[PDB]
Amino acid sequence: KIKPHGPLPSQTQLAYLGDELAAFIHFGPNTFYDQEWGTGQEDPERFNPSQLDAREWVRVLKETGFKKLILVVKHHDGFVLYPTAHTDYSVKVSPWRRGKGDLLLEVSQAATEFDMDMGVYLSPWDAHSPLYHVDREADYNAYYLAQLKEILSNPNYGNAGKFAEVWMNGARGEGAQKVNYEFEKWFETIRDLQGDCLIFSTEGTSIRWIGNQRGYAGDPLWQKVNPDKLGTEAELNYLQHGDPSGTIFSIGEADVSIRPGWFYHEDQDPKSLEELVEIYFHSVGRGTPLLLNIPPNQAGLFDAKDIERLYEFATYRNELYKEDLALGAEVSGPALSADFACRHLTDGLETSSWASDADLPIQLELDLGSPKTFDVIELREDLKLGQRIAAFHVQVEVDGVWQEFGSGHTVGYKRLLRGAVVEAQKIRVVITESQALPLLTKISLYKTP
Ligand SMILES: CC(=O)N[C@@H]1[C@@H](O[C@@H]2O[C@H](CO)[C@H](O)[C@H](O)[C@H]2O)[C@H](O[C@@H]2O[C@@H](C)[C@@H](O)[C@@H](O)[C@@H]2O)[C@@H](CO)O[C@H]1O
Repeated sequence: KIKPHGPLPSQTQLAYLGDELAAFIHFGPNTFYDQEWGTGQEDPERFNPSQLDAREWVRVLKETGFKKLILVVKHHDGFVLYPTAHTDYSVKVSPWRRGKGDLLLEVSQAATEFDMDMGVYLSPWDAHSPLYHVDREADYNAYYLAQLKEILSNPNYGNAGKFAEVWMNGARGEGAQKVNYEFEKWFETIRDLQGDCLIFSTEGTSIRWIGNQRGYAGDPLWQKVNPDKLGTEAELNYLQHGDPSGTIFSIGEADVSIRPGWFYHEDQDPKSLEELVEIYFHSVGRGTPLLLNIPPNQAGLFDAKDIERLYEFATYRNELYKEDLALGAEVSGPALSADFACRHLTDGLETSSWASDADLPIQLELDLGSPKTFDVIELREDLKLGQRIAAFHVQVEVDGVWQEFGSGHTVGYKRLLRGAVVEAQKIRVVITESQALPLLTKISLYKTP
């Protein structure tokens, strides 16, 4: 047995890492007011997306490879997109669905049918509620907690009543009241109602912000942090890289909009395939999930360009992963024992691993049997035993001469490393630094389409 190193991910963390892709949906008054941030004075009368089709949202997201949908149910403007008992500023007083509308219900039913996991975004900062005030702090917290209970206990909400993520945005406007939140109480309610549901927050929860909105994870990306270094004035670069000494497993989630804004604006176009590809490589390709926001329009529908783009993106990835050129390749180098053989790097088994206790740098050489054309290499650690690798690089033998392909810091759950297209039969993976004896479960090679 190899001894585990560092903090270990929960089962729900590993599942998210394996799922790789989650979708964000920002829809609400701001959609009708053509804005990114609302005041709380938006007229509920304007809110009438009669064409809204949540099943269409879910169907397209499922067909284009998303595994989770995080729904904004109350943005900063404080308008609530389900008929909560706790405020009259909700869809209840709007014309939508003749006043009997429930978006969380509509989405959850669709998500249930498609087995799409569900997350929920409830804004801590609330620009509408008169309870959002330093002298009503207990009252706002009780209002917030009340809605968490409404959302998380109702078997009509979620994917068959289950939520996979709760999102607690840290953003707050310059002018706003300095309300402090009852974090522990919220977290306990979430564990009561939803077990080990993942929680994105500014505190030491299971998910953290990566510290930017471009969908850019750092390299290194340590999926762990010291809770002491979090909070609302966590360093952006600390978020972006995590902590090589971190004491809790933490997913640095890469959130980004397919458009310049989080909400839909008519004058904006979605990002190009090329752009989405770059993002993909710097999120999923750095061992962290991509959370792509797709904002429905005034009609309540995904924009046609956006849908098309989502298909192109799916096609791209499908083509990318179609043939693993390293599958079955012969690998030489040191190995701890037969149970940790080199051959476990290309055996197609995520349950088999290579490992070596030899002195660094450790070199694995792959022989593909014949020259192949590729421009991506994939590596994966066994995070059940902890994240370890701190530095590595990759060399390819071209025309009898070893040349640099690429290099990186962390591997993590899964690392993709692009390089210039090469035709090569032999490949070297050189591990230069590791926090403990390195394990790898997989090395793969692909050609981008
Ligand atoms: C430091 C800061 O507040 N920056 C603003 C963004 O807030 C952060 O958002 C991230 C997620 O990207 C995370 O919640 C942090 O805790 C926040 O501090 C802000 O974006 C906010 O989050 C988006 C996903 C979206 O819902 C947006 O409407 C929300 O305000 C953006 C908004 O343009 O401004 C940043 O300056």
